[PDB]
Amino acid sequence: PQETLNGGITDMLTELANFEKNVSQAIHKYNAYRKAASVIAKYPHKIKSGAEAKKLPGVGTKIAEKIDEFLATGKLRKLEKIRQDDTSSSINFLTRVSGIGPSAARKFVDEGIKTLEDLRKNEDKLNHHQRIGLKYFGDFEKRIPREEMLQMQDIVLNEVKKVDSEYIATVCGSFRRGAESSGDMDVLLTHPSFTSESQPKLLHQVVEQLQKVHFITDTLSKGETKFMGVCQLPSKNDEKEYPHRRIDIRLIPKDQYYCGVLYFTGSDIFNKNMRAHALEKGFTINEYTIRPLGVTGVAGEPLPVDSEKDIFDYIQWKYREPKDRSE
DNA sequence: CCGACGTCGCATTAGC
DNA sequence: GCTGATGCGA
DNA sequence: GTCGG
Ligand code: NA
Ligand code: NA
Repeated sequence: PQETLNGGITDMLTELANFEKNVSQAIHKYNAYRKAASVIAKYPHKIKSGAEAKKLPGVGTKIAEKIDEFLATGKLRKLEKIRQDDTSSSINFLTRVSGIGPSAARKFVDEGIKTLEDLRKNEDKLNHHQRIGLKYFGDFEKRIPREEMLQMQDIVLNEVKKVDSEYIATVCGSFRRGAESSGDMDVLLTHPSFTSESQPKLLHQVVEQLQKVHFITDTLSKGETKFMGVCQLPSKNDEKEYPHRRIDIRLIPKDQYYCGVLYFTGSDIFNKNMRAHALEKGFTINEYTIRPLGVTGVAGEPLPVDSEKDIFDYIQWKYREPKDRSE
């Protein structure tokens, strides 16, 4: 299934989704439109009617209506109107700044702050996160080619090992699945000395090292288990600079690591099926552990996990490579 | 018909 | 000050 | 907004 097949419908729903999240502050309506957008995006025929589309899981009466209006007129009256609305369109746009959500965007627009120019005119009213989001607004919306991800991984793995050779790091996300580009870099970190029953600087030391070699350029948030920040590859001599990229690093206990690696490798749809599989085998998987039920439904103790495949073994499924984890 | 819809670490601010 | 709720991103 | 108990 291609773009031109139902792109006008999926773009319509995605737009509606964004206005729900950012303007109406209705997070569940936001997800509902997206779920409709997703299932339609995968549908292998040019939709002829709203009724045809309503058969799909996630498409109800209201979206079937909108599809019927779109097909007949090439537009949606409500979407046209809200696009044209200065207040709403500005609130929606401002949320594209990292750190500016629906609430902060509303306040800015309430007091006349509506554009990037206005934001740059009013730094004093931005928190640390939002200034960074403003500074790298364009960079953060770019894709990351796999070649650059590999170069970034080279640096991360190298420096992590230099701090302590007993560290274990894994770049997860769609990168580990072999996607040809990424939205960011998600790093999962662990150490033999850090377990569930179980220093307060295991993560700090790694962040500090990546900063010393000037890979990590900025910090959005930093605690004892989770770092969120900005990084950049070294300029390849006299050539143009690389865009700044978003990078997350999390420290996970050794006994929860591969459950963490499994979850943050994805995809969402794969994860959902593997948690459905799964319960029907009498197990419950979260991002941290896998646990047995339990005849009356009571969750028992977390089972020991020493690899990804270990989780598969518990639930009667053969191990599937991240390359094959789209669903 | 009416509640669920993912969950949580971190930054920031509320109320006291 | 401290205790907790909220916003945000993922 | 959609699903389902
Ligand atoms: Na449906
Ligand atoms: Na934002």
